[PDB]
Amino acid sequence: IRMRARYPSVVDVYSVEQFRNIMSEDILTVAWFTAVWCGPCKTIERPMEKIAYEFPTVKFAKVDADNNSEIVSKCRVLQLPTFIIARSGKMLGHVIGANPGMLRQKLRDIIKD
Repeated sequence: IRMRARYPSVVDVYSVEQFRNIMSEDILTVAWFTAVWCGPCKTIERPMEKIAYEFPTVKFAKVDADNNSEIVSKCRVLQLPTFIIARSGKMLGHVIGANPGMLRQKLRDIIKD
């Protein structure tokens, strides 16, 4: 289930357990690793808001790297921003760096097929 009556936008991730529960759900999900004082991360904020609006069947889970360092380590995230795509606990792909167009293309192709 997802929350009803919600503007399509990120869910903020605050714990290792919450992250596991999120990524284990049967919902196509994108974990978005980011940090406040990161230049490339800031550039893609608005593009990401548009992606969340345009893909309302996808959940976008924002993981701040400075506050969730154990999630960063579990997922072997090496640079920011990074996107990891999953559904029902299964790894479906990743996009490295400030590449929202590649993320959009990857989501389109997962949904199509």
